[PDB]
Amino acid sequence: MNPPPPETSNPNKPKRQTNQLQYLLRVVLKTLWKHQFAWPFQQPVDAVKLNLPDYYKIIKTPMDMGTIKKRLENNYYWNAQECIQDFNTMFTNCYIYNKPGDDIVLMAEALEKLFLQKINELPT
Repeated sequence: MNPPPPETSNPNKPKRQTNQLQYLLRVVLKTLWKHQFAWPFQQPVDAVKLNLPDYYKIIKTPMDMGTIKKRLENNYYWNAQECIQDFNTMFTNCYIYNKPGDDIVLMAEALEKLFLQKINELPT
């Protein structure tokens, strides 16, 4: 069945709020979240509901935008790079599990293109 979702808080990790982290939530995450293709990426993959018996045999580092959103809201990220890495992991997992030309892969591709355009404008 499904694993616990990724951690979204770490009480032993200090917290800080920077312009880059704020931009990642209010601009990058929010724009992708509202995209027409966002829903499959808004929460952890549910292999039980979707009937994907080998998903968590193939994907050992799951990631999703619901987790990313909560991490940003909880100030889980100290470095902007941590958040960028999570988005990258989310897209890469989709490309690993699925096949070229699948609907979900085309959706990931569109979201990744938009992600790159938005992180291009990340403030200094």
